[PDB]
Amino acid sequence: PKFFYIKSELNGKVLDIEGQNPAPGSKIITWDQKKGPTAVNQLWYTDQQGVIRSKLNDFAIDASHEQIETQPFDPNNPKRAWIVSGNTIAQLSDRDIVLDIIKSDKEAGAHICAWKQHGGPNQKFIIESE
Ligand SMILES: CC(=O)N[C@@H]1[C@@H](O)[C@@H](O)[C@@H](CO)O[C@H]1O
Ligand SMILES: CC(=O)N[C@@H]1[C@@H](O)[C@@H](O)[C@@H](CO)O[C@H]1O
Repeated sequence: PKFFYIKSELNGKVLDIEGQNPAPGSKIITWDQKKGPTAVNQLWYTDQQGVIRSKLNDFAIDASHEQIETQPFDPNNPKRAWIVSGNTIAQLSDRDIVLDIIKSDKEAGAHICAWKQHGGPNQKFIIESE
């Protein structure tokens, strides 16, 4: 489909599958934006259900643990269905739960959690076409 970056309003860094790792359970972190073929682990698309998937391996965003990680999409696991909702990345079944850069950590490599929406910039994202 059409690919995009999910770019933090906090620091302009983008969501990134850490180390371009194709394995389940790879952490999704913030990282400086890359362009070209190597950017595949920073590129995302929405499936037929509007659910976000990685260009790398078609994995979903998973929020089953304290930090977010990649997992194969399963439509029966509510914590693997994340959608674009304005400038937030929201849980399909609960739009008030959103992706959140933990403790507003501005450094590269920062981890992301699911948290209730509170309007802080650490929960705000710009969708940028590839
Ligand atoms: C091309 C590539 O692999 N780059 C990744 C980078 O995107 C980021 O995930 C970083 C985290 O330390 O690891 C690097 O290996
Ligand atoms: C208002 C605010 O930014 N609160 C943050 C929250 O968004 C989340 O990142 C959490 C991680 O434990 O840390 C809190 O300090």
